[PDB]
Amino acid sequence: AKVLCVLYDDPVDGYPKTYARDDLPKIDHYPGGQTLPTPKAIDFTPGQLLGSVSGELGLRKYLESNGHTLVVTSDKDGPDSVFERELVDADVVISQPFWPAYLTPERIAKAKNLKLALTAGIGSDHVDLQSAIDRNVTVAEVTYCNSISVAEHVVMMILSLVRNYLPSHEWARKGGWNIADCVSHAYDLEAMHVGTVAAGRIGLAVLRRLAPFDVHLHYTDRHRLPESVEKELNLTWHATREDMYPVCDVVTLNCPLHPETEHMINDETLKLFKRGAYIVNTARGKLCDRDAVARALESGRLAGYAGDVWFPQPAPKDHPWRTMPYNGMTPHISGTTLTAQARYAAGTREILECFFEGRPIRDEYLIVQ
Amino acid sequence: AKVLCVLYDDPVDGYPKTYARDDLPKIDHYPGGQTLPTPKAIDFTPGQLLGSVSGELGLRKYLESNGHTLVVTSDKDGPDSVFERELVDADVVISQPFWPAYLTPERIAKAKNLKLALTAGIGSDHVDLQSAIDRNVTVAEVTYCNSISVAEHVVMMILSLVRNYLPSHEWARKGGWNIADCVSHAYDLEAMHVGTVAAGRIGLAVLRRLAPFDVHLHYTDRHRLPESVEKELNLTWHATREDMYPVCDVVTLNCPHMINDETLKLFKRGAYIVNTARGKLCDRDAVARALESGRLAGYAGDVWFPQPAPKDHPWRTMPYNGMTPHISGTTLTAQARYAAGTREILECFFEGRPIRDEYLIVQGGALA
Repeated sequence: AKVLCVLYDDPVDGYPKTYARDDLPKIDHYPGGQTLPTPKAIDFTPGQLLGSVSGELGLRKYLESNGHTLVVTSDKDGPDSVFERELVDADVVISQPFWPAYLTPERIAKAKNLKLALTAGIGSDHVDLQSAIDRNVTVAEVTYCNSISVAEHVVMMILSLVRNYLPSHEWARKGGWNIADCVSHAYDLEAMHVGTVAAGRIGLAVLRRLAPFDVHLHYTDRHRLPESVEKELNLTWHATREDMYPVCDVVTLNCPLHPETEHMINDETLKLFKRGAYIVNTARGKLCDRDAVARALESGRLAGYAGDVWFPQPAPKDHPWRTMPYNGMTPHISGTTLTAQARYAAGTREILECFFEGRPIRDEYLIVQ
Repeated sequence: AKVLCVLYDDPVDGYPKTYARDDLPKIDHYPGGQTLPTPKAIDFTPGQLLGSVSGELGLRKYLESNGHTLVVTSDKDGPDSVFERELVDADVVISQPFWPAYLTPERIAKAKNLKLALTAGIGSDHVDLQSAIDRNVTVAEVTYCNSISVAEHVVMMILSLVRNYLPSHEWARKGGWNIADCVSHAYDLEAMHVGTVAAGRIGLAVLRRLAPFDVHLHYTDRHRLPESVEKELNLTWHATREDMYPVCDVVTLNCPHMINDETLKLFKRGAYIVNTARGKLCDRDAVARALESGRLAGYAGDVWFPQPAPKDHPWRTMPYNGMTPHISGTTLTAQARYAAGTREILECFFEGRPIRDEYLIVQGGALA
């Protein structure tokens, strides 16, 4: 078969010859018992750059030795791209949410031989599921491969906002000292009120990491956690988002993007937030009105905003969240640490091993079958 | 009395008109039950900038309404400084480790009225204890005031270093995207081995904050933590440092040459070090080497040598550093507490009533 695999670009300086460390830490399962990927074998060293065009998810040797073809490109946008030209006869498509090859209806019409749409990572937002269903296209993901990655990045961003880390580090890096400058916007996190919207994999991992900071933990979700978890972490349940926000020193978001949660943080709803509240969002850019948030950081309504999701994405060069005051932004990278890649590359081979073997794909991996 | 209070400069845009937030969280006690400072009153609103010259630790009205004089200065280096010149007849000296007024033996000997040498913050690193003992000067610190602050700053640094946050952020700020240039040096913290050298107020606060990141926690110290603590945090004790460094992905140094080219040989290839303890603790050039060569994957801290660090201090710009100026213990939050404890010690001292034992370093003519 033909496998089309859309990956992001290599580093500008070129593809890493060497890495910072020899291996990654061994992990057996994810919180909640789901074991890590279990491919029969892997042809990479964990810790290699696997999600860029030259890392190829460690897939080529295994694909080819077994008589399949692998075409790897980063050129995925619109009608004339390599992605689009190669799709028409592709049996498998693989891409990452960090560089998504969209499987629009129009595109799935054309993928005459498409059998598998694989997310190397989590979700299927780039894939029209109903179209996949009508064409008998199996849609899979590497469930949980990066939920912990994203919660670490969230807690890191909360701390960094609270303690005014990024400007503080600019002062060192630029030759200054300027203690009062570093700290006239700097607080401890301790005993702050932190709320989370949704406590799925990500949210729950975030509250768990927050707990020993002796913050006061709040949350809201479609459905509540087992009361025993609520007890072991001292959660305050809030029935609505808009009930939670007023009492939170820090709000972290884990919503999916739907017309309802689109621009749900705006100049209006921002009146619900405590003055000098911090927001962290690694869910979806659009959950927060772009210009409203910059506004808010300009007038002191919010004291910091951070996240790695943006609208549009890739974010334009002049995107105002890049340079707004008191921001701790990163490009959309949090679930593509080299650690997460190693997991999702193994997951990707694992799905492919099963798929190619007429063996059934893990239930947790399937989105559509 | 004359009280001589040395403090850091105001921000370059001036003393703040308004602040980010309207108040600070309530904290009940410190880990282990030590209470928060207990002055009769404060004259500041917690959250104000107190540790710069215009903040005056919020001590003016109080000192002066009691018939005392308060001289507040940032000028503390040399004999022609406002500090040394006002020192000769000061009854009380206050400074912060963030802008410390050294009480060297020659200074203490010139300090003819010196009764109380007060740290607004922790320790007495800048005070010659022998001379204070010989000269019957009491030395007090506001114990615990910023241990939690430093701990946060540590775990913040550890995450940032491990996840390559700072450069990733520099890419966003600068109009870039460059996913692979962000993550080609980024990892998750989860399941790495993290070691702390010493598990006192900071070390243990750190360990507790790392626990739910599912790291493997190591520590060494003069003594073991209680077994109940070791067990709740699945700590692995190490009897020597030498024994702990080899197994650790991240080493955080928390004190209560000697990390050099030789001792770095014990560190795992790609280890991270975070040092909020003392500048000189990690050899400037060993560290810079180790990062240039990749023997270490990161270094961060808030303490430097020399300190203040000279504009060209290589730790500022070396690869994979996550440095800040010396600030971890002087968040607005930490300041409220130590201004408070500074006032408390003062009230007690002035009325001839005894200072908390826990605040005391030197009293009478001995270590207390």
